[PDB]
Amino acid sequence: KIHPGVAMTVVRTDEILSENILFSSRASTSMFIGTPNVSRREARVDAVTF
Amino acid sequence: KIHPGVAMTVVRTDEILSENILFSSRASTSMFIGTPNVSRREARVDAVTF
Repeated sequence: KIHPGVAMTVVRTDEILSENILFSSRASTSMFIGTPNVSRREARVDAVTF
Repeated sequence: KIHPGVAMTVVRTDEILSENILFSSRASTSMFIGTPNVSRREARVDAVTF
């Protein structure tokens, strides 16, 4: 327990799982939502996948 | 052509084409015929394989 001639300043990161709050004012963005396309992918005899 | 100390027991399995007869009484198995369905498998540029 002899103190050396230097001084150490120990640095560490700390990962913290926080819980944010999101505000967004009335009519902030504007969405142009279109009618979706449907495409029959799996032409199976057991079950069809659209 | 002098006998060794042992003998042998030669085992062959011999196949036979046999014409069979199958009896099966009426209402043996009940069936459910599903409707047949088509689907393309190998859609080659030369010829589509259904």
